[PDB]
Amino acid sequence: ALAQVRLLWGVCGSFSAVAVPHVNAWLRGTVGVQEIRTVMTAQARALMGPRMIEAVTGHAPVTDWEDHKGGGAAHVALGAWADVLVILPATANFLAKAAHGIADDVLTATVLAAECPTVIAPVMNAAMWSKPAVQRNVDQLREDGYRIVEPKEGIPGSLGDFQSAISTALIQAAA
Amino acid sequence: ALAQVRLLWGVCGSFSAVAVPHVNAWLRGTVGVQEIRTVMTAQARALMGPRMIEAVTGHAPVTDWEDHKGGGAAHVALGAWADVLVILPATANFLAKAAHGIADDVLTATVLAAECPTVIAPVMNAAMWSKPAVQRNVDQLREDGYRIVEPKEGIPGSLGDFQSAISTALIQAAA
Amino acid sequence: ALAQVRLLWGVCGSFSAVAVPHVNAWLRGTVGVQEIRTVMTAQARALMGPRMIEAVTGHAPVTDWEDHKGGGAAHVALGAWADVLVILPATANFLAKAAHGIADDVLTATVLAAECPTVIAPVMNAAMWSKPAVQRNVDQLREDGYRIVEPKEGIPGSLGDFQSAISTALIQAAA
Amino acid sequence: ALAQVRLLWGVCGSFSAVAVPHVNAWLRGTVGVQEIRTVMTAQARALMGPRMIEAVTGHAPVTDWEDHKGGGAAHVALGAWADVLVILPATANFLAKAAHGIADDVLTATVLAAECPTVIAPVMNAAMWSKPAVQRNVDQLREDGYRIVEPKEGIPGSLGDFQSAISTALIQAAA
Amino acid sequence: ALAQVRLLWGVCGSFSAVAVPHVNAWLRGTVGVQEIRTVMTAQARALMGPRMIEAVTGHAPVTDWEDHKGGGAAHVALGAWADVLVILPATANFLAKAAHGIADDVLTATVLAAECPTVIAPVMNAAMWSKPAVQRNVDQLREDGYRIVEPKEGIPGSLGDFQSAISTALIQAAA
Amino acid sequence: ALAQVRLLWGVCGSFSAVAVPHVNAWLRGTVGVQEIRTVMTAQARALMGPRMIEAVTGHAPVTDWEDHKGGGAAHVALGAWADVLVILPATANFLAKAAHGIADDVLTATVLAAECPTVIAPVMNAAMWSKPAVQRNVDQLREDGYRIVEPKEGIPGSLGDFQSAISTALIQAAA
Amino acid sequence: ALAQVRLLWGVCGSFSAVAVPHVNAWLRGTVGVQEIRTVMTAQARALMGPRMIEAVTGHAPVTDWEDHKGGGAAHVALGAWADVLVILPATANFLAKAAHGIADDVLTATVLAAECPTVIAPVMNAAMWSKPAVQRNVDQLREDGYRIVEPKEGIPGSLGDFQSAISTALIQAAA
Amino acid sequence: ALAQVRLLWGVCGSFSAVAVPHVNAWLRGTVGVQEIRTVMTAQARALMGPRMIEAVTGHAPVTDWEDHKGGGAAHVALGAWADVLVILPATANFLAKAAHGIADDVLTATVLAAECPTVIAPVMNAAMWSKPAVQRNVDQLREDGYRIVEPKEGIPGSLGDFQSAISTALIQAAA
Amino acid sequence: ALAQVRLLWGVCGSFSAVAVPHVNAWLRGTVGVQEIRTVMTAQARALMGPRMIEAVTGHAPVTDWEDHKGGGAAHVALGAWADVLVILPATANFLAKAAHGIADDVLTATVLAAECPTVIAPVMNAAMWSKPAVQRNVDQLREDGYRIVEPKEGIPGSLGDFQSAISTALIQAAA
Ligand SMILES: Cc1cc2nc3c(=O)[nH]c(=O)nc-3n(C[C@H](O)[C@H](O)[C@H](O)COP(=O)(O)O)c2cc1C
Ligand SMILES: Cc1cc2nc3c(=O)[nH]c(=O)nc-3n(C[C@H](O)[C@H](O)[C@H](O)COP(=O)(O)O)c2cc1C
Ligand SMILES: Cc1cc2nc3c(=O)[nH]c(=O)nc-3n(C[C@H](O)[C@H](O)[C@H](O)COP(=O)(O)O)c2cc1C
Ligand SMILES: Cc1cc2nc3c(=O)[nH]c(=O)nc-3n(C[C@H](O)[C@H](O)[C@H](O)COP(=O)(O)O)c2cc1C
Ligand SMILES: Cc1cc2nc3c(=O)[nH]c(=O)nc-3n(C[C@H](O)[C@H](O)[C@H](O)COP(=O)(O)O)c2cc1C
Ligand SMILES: Cc1cc2nc3c(=O)[nH]c(=O)nc-3n(C[C@H](O)[C@H](O)[C@H](O)COP(=O)(O)O)c2cc1C
Ligand SMILES: Cc1cc2nc3c(=O)[nH]c(=O)nc-3n(C[C@H](O)[C@H](O)[C@H](O)COP(=O)(O)O)c2cc1C
Ligand SMILES: Cc1cc2nc3c(=O)[nH]c(=O)nc-3n(C[C@H](O)[C@H](O)[C@H](O)COP(=O)(O)O)c2cc1C
Ligand SMILES: Cc1cc2nc3c(=O)[nH]c(=O)nc-3n(C[C@H](O)[C@H](O)[C@H](O)COP(=O)(O)O)c2cc1C
Repeated sequence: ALAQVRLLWGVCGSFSAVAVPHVNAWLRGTVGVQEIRTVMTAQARALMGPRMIEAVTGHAPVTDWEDHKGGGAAHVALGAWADVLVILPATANFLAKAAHGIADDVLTATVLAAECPTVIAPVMNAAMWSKPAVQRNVDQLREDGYRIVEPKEGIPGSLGDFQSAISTALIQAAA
Repeated sequence: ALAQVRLLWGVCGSFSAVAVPHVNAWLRGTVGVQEIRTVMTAQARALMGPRMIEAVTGHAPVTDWEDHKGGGAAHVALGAWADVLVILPATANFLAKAAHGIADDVLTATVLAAECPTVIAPVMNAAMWSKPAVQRNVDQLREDGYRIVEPKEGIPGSLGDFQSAISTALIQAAA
Repeated sequence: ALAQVRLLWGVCGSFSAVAVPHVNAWLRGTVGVQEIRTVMTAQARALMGPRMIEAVTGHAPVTDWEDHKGGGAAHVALGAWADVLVILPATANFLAKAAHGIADDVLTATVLAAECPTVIAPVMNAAMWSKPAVQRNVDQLREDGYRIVEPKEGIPGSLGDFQSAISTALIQAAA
Repeated sequence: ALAQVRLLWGVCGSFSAVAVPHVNAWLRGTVGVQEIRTVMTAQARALMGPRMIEAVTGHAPVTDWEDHKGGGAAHVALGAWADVLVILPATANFLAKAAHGIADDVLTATVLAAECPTVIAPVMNAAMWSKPAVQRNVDQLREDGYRIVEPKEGIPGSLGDFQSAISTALIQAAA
Repeated sequence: ALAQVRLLWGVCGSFSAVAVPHVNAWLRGTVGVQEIRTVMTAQARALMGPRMIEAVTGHAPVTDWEDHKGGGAAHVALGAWADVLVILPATANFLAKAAHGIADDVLTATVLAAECPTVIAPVMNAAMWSKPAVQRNVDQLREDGYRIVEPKEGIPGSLGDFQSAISTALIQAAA
Repeated sequence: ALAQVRLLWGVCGSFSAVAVPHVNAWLRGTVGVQEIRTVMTAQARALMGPRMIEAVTGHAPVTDWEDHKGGGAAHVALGAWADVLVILPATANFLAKAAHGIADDVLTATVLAAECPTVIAPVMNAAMWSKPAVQRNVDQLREDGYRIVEPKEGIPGSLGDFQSAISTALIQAAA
Repeated sequence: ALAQVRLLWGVCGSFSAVAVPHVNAWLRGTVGVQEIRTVMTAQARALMGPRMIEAVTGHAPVTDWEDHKGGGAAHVALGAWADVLVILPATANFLAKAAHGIADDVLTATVLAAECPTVIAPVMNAAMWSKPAVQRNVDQLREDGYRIVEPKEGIPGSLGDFQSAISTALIQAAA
Repeated sequence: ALAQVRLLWGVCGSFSAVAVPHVNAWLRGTVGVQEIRTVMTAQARALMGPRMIEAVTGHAPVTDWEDHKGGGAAHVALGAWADVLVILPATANFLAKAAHGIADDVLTATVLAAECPTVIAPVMNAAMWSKPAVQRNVDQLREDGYRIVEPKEGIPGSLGDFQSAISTALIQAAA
Repeated sequence: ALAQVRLLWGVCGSFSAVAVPHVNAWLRGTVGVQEIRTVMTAQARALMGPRMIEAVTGHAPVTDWEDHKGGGAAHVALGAWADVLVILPATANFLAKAAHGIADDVLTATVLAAECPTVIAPVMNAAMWSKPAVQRNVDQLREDGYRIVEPKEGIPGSLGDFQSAISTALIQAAA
């Protein structure tokens, strides 16, 4: 039943954005998700280049407001469309904006507009992860109902074990 | 005495920015305000275009620091000039920045520098308004002394009943 | 049957272009028109900004020839699509071009290509409206079959009583 | 009493635009006009360069709408300000636009907004002056109340005897 | 004697502009014209591209005033040079400008300066050709001495029978 | 039955690119082909301009990878879409790239990805056509299964008799 | 041992950024620091100009991510390099971002990556310093272990007594 | 001794360029190579973005000639430095250029300048791999001494079994 | 008779382009050639700068197609004008393009259009000269009738003994 679940996938400016192809193959070839739309922060776009993400996912990523066509607006259209929202990788920056309701780009505004199970997979090095401000944001996001997948230590952070959390959200959404 | 009250009017990137000419007619033709200066966020400017706002309000809206002339700085000059400060429409983004003392553009820096009665009229859809982070920001601004005019649901949010709140601030300033 | 009438709406560089969202809500929420496509002159676009018009009307306004996609050309495609053509607001400039068959932008070329009931609602101040050249253009357009909605003088012109003229055209087209 | 007459001076893209400094000295040093504001067409600006006109006349010529600051608009502000309007040199192009109420730049829109004695001094070669279309425009402008100063043939047209026509208009305005 | 006739050829932004090479081959290889200079409107240049026209006709087409080198000006130089003037294809826009003596680009200014037999071959669809304003312009041009070659209906207009009209003008010029 | 054949049409930077509208009129108005998509080399686009080709073929020509939308990449998507591939006119440059499996722009990459009847119609002058390297490429392309329409000598080459070759390919595809 | 302490120096967009050369002279000529690297916010760079700071500090200030060379990333590299981190002057804006773990430019990302004694010297006028949001941010940073040097009000704030706090930080780092 | 082998790594504009981070981790963390420098084609750079490649490999990739500093030139310096040269992924385009000695960018010029064991790993879809010209290029490169790792068919080609070929080349170079 | 031989001289992006002034003086002051026109590749222009070649040879080099004026095209005009064609210095890249009939810039297209004795003087280092692909291109060009002047090893290649080969070509052309 996962084939009709609409997965919205946000990508932030982290080293781990290089994992996007591998994660996309897992989502499509192992989990069986069919409808995936991506939103890139401006920093993610500058590091990875948005054109290859488009070719490998089948949709141009949304980065600028101008990418939404017609009535309404990118964050409302994407927020209403999403059955599951995954932010992977998330930056420490994203955690702060999401925890405090900041909405100064397409991704963080879409967070305010989405009403669906949401998984956030932050990545950063150990010094950043240990800062009290970062941990306050992690705690705040959990109290607001977001599923946080803590990073691992791949020596330089790396993605945590997100597969189970994402599958849980997809199954909850399918139900 | 309402003709000498100096009204600073901030405009954020909301659907409801199209209401600015209408609100301006109400401010001038019904309330009797004469001296009105506007500050637009970059997003408001990108959606609405500043040249028509200039034509109907009599002053070019300030968006970049470059729009302030001479000594000081835009936020200090506008902040000291204001007898009443109105943010209409305010974005969810604005609420987050004002609640936490962020000052990363002219408008939010002017908020820190202004010392006058302030009315904030946020606009956003129902999904965004219901987010815990947004409501924390609303509550925090009320605790800090800001007057919040809650949005309506105009089917896609719409401006609340701001006329009474703004009139009260203009009259309190006249005294 | 008014929901199937295809309304083409031209917008010129007048002060009254700020009224476009209000007129759009009236057309949709009261008259019941569903398919509305807009053409903005370069001057209208420079004053009002097309991105907010796009967001509230559901279609990007056409200004440059490049905005039409595929075969043909913007004026032929838009002219053939239209069941009713409304120019609101119209400039004095527009009256001169339409009256003499000038076609030096998309809007005035579409006028030549459209074969449907057309309502023109010019706006300008009293000095401009009284010019002999302007009145010759008004007279000539009426002789050519165009419905002219004369402006009011709301102190600086304002839109006349167009609702009856537009309703008539939508109803005549529905038949 | 001619020193308080406000002279609005339009300049078109003619060979005879080189006479603007000489005419400016005559207007100020011989006729005694004190308040002179210039409007240049885009073509006039491209041939003559706008910065020197500013340095020798004391005011930046208006060419783009952006040159008007504050409320309203260039054509209304200049049109209401003018006590006498002089177009010198005028192009054949200008005659056509003025004769038909075309208002597609600041100059020709200001013509529609001005309500004062107006002198037009066209310049062009003999082949152009003799065209039936040009003479229809000359006749139409005279019937509309404009004073036309016909060119001479200085071998390639040259300015006619405009001094008497301008002086008459300034005197009519003073009364 | 047709080899010494100087043919000035204006090209407007019509679907039929693709015929310029074919007409050029006919003029050179069948009629025997040797000296052919082209003027393109800005819209014609935007559609057809002047570099290919230059390569097949032997002269760079003139579009901007800057394309004329040395003393004088493009419209005077080209107008005095022409023994025959052909506008092919002509737009509805051109008919309006030529009929009313508008001279707001090189081509329409050259029309005012040329004193030679002139052939105009307009192209437009049936709806545009049927407009009263267009037919007024056609009638006015015929009264002023211009030869109009009415279009065909090639299904989207197509060029009329210009071969006879142009040959006649070229032979008339040779005499 | 030829109306559903998907024709992919490459255009190279040759003098004979001016023939594209004529060939298109024959393909659409006589043969009945309905879906025609073009790929222009950078040189073809710079000489001919893509805007008119778009207007008469119904699709914007593709030159840059970004001109193609969505997943798969331009050469794979266009190569798979094509039922017939026609290169007309082809440059000597193209023959060389096609003969050697060079794929350094969209067109030559699309050649590698296309699996359909293909007609190549080179045009060049006699000196270029006689070069040994050029004739090696022609021979090599014939051995690889491509249908070559050799140019004629039309004073400077001209297109050969391509209609029969193209008709044959369109019929093979429908079969 | 103070000559080997690696001092990372962040500069925000405050009036007091003009004091950077004087503070640099004290750090080098009186305290004895040798290796000083600066990070400027975009607003600081726009105010002070990074070329003179480079000339007097010996290193180009880092503002954009592109300034870091090789592996890793500016914030990790600068954050790991720093033995002491000084923000002087800090804006109210900086206080908000640092207090909430926002990392939306190089400077604030480096704060999260740094693991060293940090001194923050905010500057702002009296109205801004008295805002509740600003004072919450000051308190939060103190609880997080940051040393805050409160501003003075030299009539428009001015730097507080940072010499004691910075010398303390530099000396502890040498130990 | 594999840690001192200098590996030069060329990257072409293929879908499989997203595997560059994964392949880099294997080269560093499993094979133990320490000095790896990359050269990207313009198309590879446009797809993947060189900034993330720089951050994860420790060296900015070379794409433009300007990236070489000092005497000589990029292709000579990189070609002499290389102990093993790996092109992964290689495009069909690369195969053609390398097979025919074309050197029209940094990568293909470096191939001519390198004198070391070279492994080429082409990727392309099944239609492209089966083209006769492509297979001629594969055969020619093998005859010239290049190691070709044929692609796989991962349904859109995928990298072949390069691990064995690269390990062999690195080990032979260490010996 | 060598003073009337028209020498066309192509310059590629090699280190040895610094020899162009020396070769030009030898050609003019010692051999006596009077009519010399140069063609530079984009790479030659980017390395050497085109302005000084113009100053020292008396002609601006042709690099872009836009440099040819009037009918035809740069490669046809230059190819027909040439009595002798010299490529000095030639790159390895040039050898490949000439050997395979590639014509993707003005120079390599002029090679296809030229019908005259041609001397090619390649320069490259020893590693590049020894590549099988390069020697295949040398061999193919000799079989096609081109005179190849092999480089020397100036320790980094240097021009071979071209004087005899060029003199032979110029003298044969005079006959
Ligand atoms: C190459 C590179 C890798 C980065 N990786 C991370 C990361 O893994 N986690 C993180 O919090 N920030 C990382 N950053 C810093 C962020 O990109 C920076 O905070 C940025 O402002 C975040 O923008 P965004 O959250 O809007 O995408 C990295 C920066 C660079 C240049
Ligand atoms: C057409 C359009 C309409 C929008 N309307 C709203 C809105 O009504 N309320 C809101 O919170 N955000 C709205 N947004 C999203 C904001 O523009 C976005 O959060 C932006 O970052 C806010 O910028 P600002 O607060 O600096 O003006 C809209 C966006 C677009 C493109
Ligand atoms: C702020 C502003 C408001 C204007 N309002 C009007 C108007 O109401 N009526 C009018 O005829 N011209 C008005 N103009 C002048 C026109 O914009 C000008 O004539 C322009 O050339 C018309 O362009 P268009 O008809 O192609 O839109 C206004 C100009 C400005 C700058
Ligand atoms: C150097 C030069 C001199 C010109 N002189 C005249 C002139 O004297 N009279 C005229 O009608 N046009 C003249 N023209 C042509 C006009 O500039 C042209 O018609 C233009 O479109 C008029 O623009 P404007 O009326 O908006 O200023 C001249 C053009 C050039 C390049
Ligand atoms: C592809 C295309 C074809 C057009 N064909 C015609 C035409 O055949 N006749 C016409 O009157 N207008 C046609 N138009 C509209 C004109 O180009 C438009 O009126 C333009 O402003 C005329 O410019 P010009 O008269 O200065 O060339 C066409 C537009 C496009 C985009
Ligand atoms: C006006 C013009 C016409 C040309 N005609 C031809 C031609 O007919 N045949 C040819 O092989 N090259 C011709 N060329 C040269 C090509 O444009 C040149 O070789 C170019 O590099 C080919 O680019 P493309 O194959 O990617 O389209 C012409 C060049 C110009 C400027
Ligand atoms: C000339 C000038 C001086 C300023 N001085 C201060 C200041 O002293 N303190 C402050 O909090 N903001 C000051 N501001 C406002 C900040 O520049 C503004 O908040 C900005 O967005 C901060 O950017 P940053 O924190 O990234 O450096 C000043 C602005 C200007 C134009
Ligand atoms: C998204 C995308 C993926 C591509 N993947 C391949 C590929 O895997 N193999 C291939 O031969 N060409 C592929 N191409 C086409 C090449 O990019 C094209 O041939 C290009 O000119 C090669 O450039 P290069 O060899 O200089 O890197 C792809 C193109 C795009 C836009
Ligand atoms: C400074 C410099 C010197 C070069 N010298 C040579 C050379 O002597 N021989 C060669 O084959 N390539 C040389 N190259 C590489 C060529 O410039 C490269 O192959 C280029 O793509 C050739 O372009 P062209 O043949 O169109 O001129 C050099 C490159 C640079 C940056």
